[PDB]
Amino acid sequence: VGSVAALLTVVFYIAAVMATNLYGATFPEWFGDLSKSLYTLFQVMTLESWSMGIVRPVMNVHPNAWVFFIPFIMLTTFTVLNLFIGIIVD
Amino acid sequence: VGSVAALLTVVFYIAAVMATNLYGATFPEWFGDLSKSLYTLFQVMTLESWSMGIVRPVMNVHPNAWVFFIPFIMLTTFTVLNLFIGIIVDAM
Amino acid sequence: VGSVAALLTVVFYIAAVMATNLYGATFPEWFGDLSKSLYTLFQVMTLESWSMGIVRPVMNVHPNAWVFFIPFIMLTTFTVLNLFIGIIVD
Amino acid sequence: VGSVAALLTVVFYIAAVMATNLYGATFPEWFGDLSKSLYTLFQVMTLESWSMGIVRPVMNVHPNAWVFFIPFIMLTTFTVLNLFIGIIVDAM
Ligand code: NA
Ligand code: NA
Repeated sequence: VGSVAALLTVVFYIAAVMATNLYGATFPEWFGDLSKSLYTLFQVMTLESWSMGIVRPVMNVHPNAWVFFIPFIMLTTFTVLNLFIGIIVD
Repeated sequence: VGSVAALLTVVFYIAAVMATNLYGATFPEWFGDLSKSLYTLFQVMTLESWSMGIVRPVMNVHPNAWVFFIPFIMLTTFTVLNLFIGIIVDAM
Repeated sequence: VGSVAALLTVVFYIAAVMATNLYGATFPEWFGDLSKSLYTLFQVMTLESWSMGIVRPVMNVHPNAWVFFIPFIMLTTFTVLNLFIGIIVD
Repeated sequence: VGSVAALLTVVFYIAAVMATNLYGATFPEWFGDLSKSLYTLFQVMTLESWSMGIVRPVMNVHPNAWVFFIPFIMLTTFTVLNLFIGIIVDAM
C-alpha cells in the first residue's frame, strides 16, 4: 500500500512535467504549468470528460497525443483501483 | 457498515454547509442553499461532469477551490467503494 | 446471480414506464416512449452525463425529479456492481 | 488473465472494423478509419461522454445503432473489470 501510493505521486510528477512541456504553449489553459498539468491529469485519471473535453482538442494540434493519454489511463485507473483494494485487505 | 454510512451523511452535511458558504453568492445555481449544495456535491461524488462542469468555473473566481473539491473526491469516492464492499462481505 | 439479473429488468421496466409518464410531454427527446426512457435511464445508470445533461434540465420543470433520479442511481449502480461480483465469485 | 487480454483485442478489432463500416461515411470524425474507430470505441468503453457525445448523434442518422453500442458496453466494461480482478488475484 505504501510502496504503491509513493509510485503514484512519482508517475504523476513525471507526466505533469511532460504534459506542461509538450502541450504547454499550445494548450495554456489545461497544460500551462506543473500544477495546471497535475489538476488536468487527475481529471483524466477520474475519467471525467477525458476524451471529448481534453484528449480530443489536443490531438487536433498534436495527433499522436493519444500515446501519452491512453497509457496514462490504463496505468493510473488500474493503480488507484489496486491501491484502494489494498487498503480494504490490510 | 452502519458506522460508515452515518459518517458519510456527517461528511456530506459539513461540506454542504461549507460549499453553500464559500461559493454561494458567486455560484447561486449550484451552491445557493444546503440542498442545492448537497445535490451538486453528490454529482462531484459520482464524478459526473465534476471537473469541466463545476470544479473548473468555480476556480476562475475562487482559484484555491481545488483544495475543497479534490480531497472531497479522494474521500467520498473511496468511502462509497469501501461501504459497498462491506455490504457484499456482510452477506456471504 | 439469476435472481438479481431478473430483479434488474423488473426495476428497469417500472422506472421506464414512470419516466415516460412523468417527464414525457415535457421532455419528449429523452422520455417520449418506454424504449426512449429505457435508453436514457441506462445512460443515468452508467453515470454518463447523468446530472448536467439530463437530471438538471428536468428539475427546471419538475423540481422534485431528483427523488426519482438519485435513488435509481443508489440502487442500479449498486445492483450492477453486486451482480458483476456475483459472476466472478460463481 | 492471458486468455482474457487476447479476447479483448480480438473484440476491439471486430467492433473497430464494424464501426468504421456502418458509421464511417456518415460520422467521419469519430468513425472514419479503424484507428479513429478504435480510439472512439475505447472512449465508449471507459463510459466517457458515451451517450450524450457519440451514441446519441449516431442514432439520429442510424436509429438502431444502440444494438451495436449498448452490448459493447455490457461486455467491454465487464471484461476489463473481470481482467483487473484477475491480475490482483494472480498476485496474492
Ligand atoms: Na464515469
Ligand atoms: Na462523465
